[PDB]
Amino acid sequence: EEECVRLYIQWLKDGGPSSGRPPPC
Repeated sequence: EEECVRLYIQWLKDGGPSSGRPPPC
């Protein structure tokens, strides 16, 4: 589907910046 964005959005699904996690890309 979405290269890197997939891992990104994987991070977005965790809450994005709200997760506290640092975005994959």
